[PDB]
Amino acid sequence: DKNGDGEVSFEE
Repeated sequence: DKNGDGEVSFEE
């Protein structure tokens, strides 16, 4: 998904 930190950060 996209979050910013959750998913290996970096707005993944």
